[PDB]
Amino acid sequence: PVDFTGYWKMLVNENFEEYLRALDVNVALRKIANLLKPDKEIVQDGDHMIIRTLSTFRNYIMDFQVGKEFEEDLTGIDDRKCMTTVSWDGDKLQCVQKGEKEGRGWTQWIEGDELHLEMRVEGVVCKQVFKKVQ
Ligand SMILES: CC1=C(/C=C/C(C)=C/C=C/C(C)=C/CO)C(C)(C)CCC1
Repeated sequence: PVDFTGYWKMLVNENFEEYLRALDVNVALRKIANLLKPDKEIVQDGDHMIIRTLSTFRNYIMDFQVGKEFEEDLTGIDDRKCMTTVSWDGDKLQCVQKGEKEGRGWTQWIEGDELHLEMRVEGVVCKQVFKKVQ
């Protein structure tokens, strides 16, 4: 497939508040989250991927094998646990996070020189777009 490795800076973040509200994040944390601009630092070797979502407040780290289900600990976000699987769909990554909230997951892909991420939960869609600094 494709190599997502890079330090990607956020350009776009649409509907993040609604996405966090659907995860039951409290108003205090939503307030500070509202002014963050999380970046993505990704290192990949084939199906082995580390995706670090980096902000000045808190980071969220994923470390997984594409195609292999794992127990995802969402401490720092909503502090839930999911049965999560990230899969290749051509050159896109499709993530399903099974657990309390229905329809939770995300899709990540590169379009030209932009990293696109669509995060989903209970019918809410949050759109994020990132670019490396040339
Ligand atoms: C609310 C909240 C945050 C949410 C991070 C999320 C929702 C990351 C999702 C990452 C994905 C889907 C990576 C695969 O690209 C972070 C922890 C930044 C700071 C503390 C507040």
